[PDB]
Amino acid sequence: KVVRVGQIVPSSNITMETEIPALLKARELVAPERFTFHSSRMRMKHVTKEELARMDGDSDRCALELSDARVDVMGYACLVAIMSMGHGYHRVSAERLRNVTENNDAATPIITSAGALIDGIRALGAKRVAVVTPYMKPLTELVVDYIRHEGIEVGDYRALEISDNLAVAAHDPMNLPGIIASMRTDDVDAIVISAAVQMPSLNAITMVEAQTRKPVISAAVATTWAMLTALDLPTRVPGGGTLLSGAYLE
Amino acid sequence: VVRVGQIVPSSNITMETEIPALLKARELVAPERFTFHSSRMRMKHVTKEELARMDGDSDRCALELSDARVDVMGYACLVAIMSMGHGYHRVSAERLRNVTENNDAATPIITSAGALIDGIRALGAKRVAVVTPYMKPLTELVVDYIRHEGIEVGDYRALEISDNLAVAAHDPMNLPGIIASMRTDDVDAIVISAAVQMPSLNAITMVEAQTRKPVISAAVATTWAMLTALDLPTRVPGGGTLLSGAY
Amino acid sequence: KVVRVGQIVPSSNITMETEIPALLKARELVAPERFTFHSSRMRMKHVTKEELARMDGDSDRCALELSDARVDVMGYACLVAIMSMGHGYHRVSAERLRNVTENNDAATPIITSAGALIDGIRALGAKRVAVVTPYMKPLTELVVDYIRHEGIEVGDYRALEISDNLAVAAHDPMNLPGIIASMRTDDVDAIVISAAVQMPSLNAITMVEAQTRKPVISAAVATTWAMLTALDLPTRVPGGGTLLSGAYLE
Amino acid sequence: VVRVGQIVPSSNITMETEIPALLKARELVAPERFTFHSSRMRMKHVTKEELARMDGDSDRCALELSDARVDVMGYACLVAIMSMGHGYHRVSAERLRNVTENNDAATPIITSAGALIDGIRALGAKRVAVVTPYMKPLTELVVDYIRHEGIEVGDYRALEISDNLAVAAHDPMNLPGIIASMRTDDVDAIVISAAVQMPSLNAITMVEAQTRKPVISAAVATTWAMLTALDLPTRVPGGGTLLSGAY
Repeated sequence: KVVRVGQIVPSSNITMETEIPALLKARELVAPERFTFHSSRMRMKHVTKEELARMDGDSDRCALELSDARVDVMGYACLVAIMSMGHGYHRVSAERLRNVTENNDAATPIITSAGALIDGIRALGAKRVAVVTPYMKPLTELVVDYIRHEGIEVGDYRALEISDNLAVAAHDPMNLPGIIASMRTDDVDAIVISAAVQMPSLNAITMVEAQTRKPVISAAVATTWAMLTALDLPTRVPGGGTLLSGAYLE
Repeated sequence: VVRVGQIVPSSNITMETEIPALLKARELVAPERFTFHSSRMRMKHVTKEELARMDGDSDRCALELSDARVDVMGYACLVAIMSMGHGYHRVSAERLRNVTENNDAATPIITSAGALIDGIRALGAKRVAVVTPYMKPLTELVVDYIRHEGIEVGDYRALEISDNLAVAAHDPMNLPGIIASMRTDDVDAIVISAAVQMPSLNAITMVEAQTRKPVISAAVATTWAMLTALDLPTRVPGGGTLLSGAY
Repeated sequence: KVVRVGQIVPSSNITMETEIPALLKARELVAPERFTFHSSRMRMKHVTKEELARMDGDSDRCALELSDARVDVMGYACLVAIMSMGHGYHRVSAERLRNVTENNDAATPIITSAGALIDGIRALGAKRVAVVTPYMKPLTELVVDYIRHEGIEVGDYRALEISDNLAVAAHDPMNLPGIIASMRTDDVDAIVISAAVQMPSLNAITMVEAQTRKPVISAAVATTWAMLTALDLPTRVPGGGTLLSGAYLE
Repeated sequence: VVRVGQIVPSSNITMETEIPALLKARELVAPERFTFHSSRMRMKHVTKEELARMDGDSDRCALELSDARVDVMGYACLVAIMSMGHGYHRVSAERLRNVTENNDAATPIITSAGALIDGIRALGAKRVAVVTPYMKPLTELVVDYIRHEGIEVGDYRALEISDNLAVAAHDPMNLPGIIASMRTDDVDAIVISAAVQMPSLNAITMVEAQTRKPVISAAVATTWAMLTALDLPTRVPGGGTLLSGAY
């Protein structure tokens, strides 16, 4: 049984195409489904409001491109691009993209990273969250405010202020445990190790869970959780942290 | 980690299937690991006009993929290249490379058309039998292109499936039977699939056993050519003669 | 880089040869080392004191068999067989087996499941532990007393009382979360989901960690941790629970 | 889940390497998953006497593995079986099966000796070239055994390595060169390794490409024969002609 996964990714993004396949490859050790990966790109090189807004404009084209392949699920990878567009935009985006696929004769469940993160946090039953991002400070503020608007408290948060998206990919994930250690996490229900999909975090997730004893999620992890759930499949993925423990089928 | 870029028709699913499968197999025999990154050019129906329009979008795709500083790029659609005119695989690869260089990330560009020709030559094969999924006029162009490159063509078959997604649904286990119904004794190598879109991977060894001749597909040729472009050994289990390790 | 793993297993044991390769297969997704697996068998069909004592007598033969292959590490799989022989026997067994390999011209690091479990608990810094076993009650008592003797408190423990070793293999690991739920685990530092190496538990480990928010280990997990550490290799294994999070190189 | 039992000489490491590798490759093309379980019979030096003593321990191994209710058993050592006398692969398999039945767990028993002969026959090969790692007198016995089974032997080579663990250290990439120095034109198939202990897996496709003849090893034969004993399809990528899917 083969599942075709479609990914709408920023052109300069390399991490979504690394971590989502890594996770699902691990899942193949544990469950019979096999996965193939199919991408469409929307141009962005620098994570600024202007580039984000322009990139999102290519959204429809990308969904047309991937529904031409009759992909079984489609994930819009960039969390901040969705949240940058204003409150509740993750719903707008998902519904519009679904319509685009439906009118291309291949209705597909649509996941956005932004929506997946919110849904994953709710599935965990987490009420308060700590958040690490790689974004410039204003963008990070928007994200935190978006999460708060969705009824999820935000405690400590950190912004690495790296706008060059290729430089974001170059950030050492082994720095992340020390960053999280220097944040308050005792008053938090879950830790968002990366709100961004470009910043690698997968290889630090289990370490951080061990160190903090809190559930750790990332935009990438939440997205795969949401894709799996949208396909009515078990969500147990080795190395994917608490959300992918197998205990959560929300 | 090696970053592989894939420029694919929107309806193409088999390049993103067989190339990862091959490279995953390679990870078992060699230390390199691969990640895969795609950009799409829209096309549902494989006609002369649509192929030309889609190729016009090639450049955007190379731009998008070089934003991610990919280590190689493979252009999936064989017939698109061969449809544009004689020798076009060279012109395309050059123009696409220039795009990546102007985007501050010059990268080697492989077309499945060029890869098949180079693969055939690497095999030392002078004469070839070919299976395609294309409509008859288009496979006439493909055969003529191959012949223009100094490679003789014996028996060839066209499945005449213009619906590109439908091409990927063709059962690879049909391919040995198709080949068995063709003359292959006057041939040095068998092109089991001239199209990356038509799956053939699981049929390659069977056909090699049945015919006792080296068998290649556009998909294994592309894999071979991308590996060679990165100066990497080309031993891949289950990839047939071209990926023997021998070359 | 290939690592030859040797396993001394009860003849009727199937789970050690399932979970240790499963774990190390997952590790191959994350680290460059590749593993091959080589077993020697010591006969046992029923987990009784008499069968355990007889089985342990074949110990030297098994170590000779595996050192003929110049295995890079050697694990004695059966936890209860070691503990059944009296306090401190895990040290005796490891040193004797090492000597056997050394005199067979292939000195090998030796791990026992029993010793690995104790070392893994200490590596976690866990002081008090809850324990599930499949053994008959007297044998379970010995194990708990062995752990206590090693300076590790035992709170709640459960014994499934299944002595047919093939029946132990047939125990549904999805029963384990409910068993652990009906034990007190708030006053415990870590949960031993299986003290036995025959009872499957790997596929329930991450679920139980999510449900309890405590580190979960098994004899199988502790053994692979100990084998990896003995080979000076990182201990990050996807799906292997807290001990294999990558945070513990004791 | 399919439970595979392996009866191996203590110093044998390659059966537990190539059989898992092959079956892992199969998991990519077929739904079955495999676990591996071994029992050992002591032996360091491959001599007539030691082979006989080690074979005397076969029964214990079958007993130990049937305690775990394994779905098949493969006896690794080809020369041990062929050394005991003509037709011994049948006697051994039968005696070992009876052991498992008396242990309330009757299981199909494959010997690498029987598997190679059955594999050669399944290929339709009448005449064969053979490479062995054994000392000359022992490979004389092996060749004579094969000839007694109705399979002609052309060119054969003996590497004369009596240290069994050392056999596994022989570079498989030496094998194409060894074969290239042998006559293979008067042969229907090539036994690239008559010993499971001598690795050959990574050389199979290369030799098939170089010689244009089906290539089998005792290790792929054993894998083929165990799969057939469980009525499972025998398509395994990278396993050469016998594991083509064709048979």
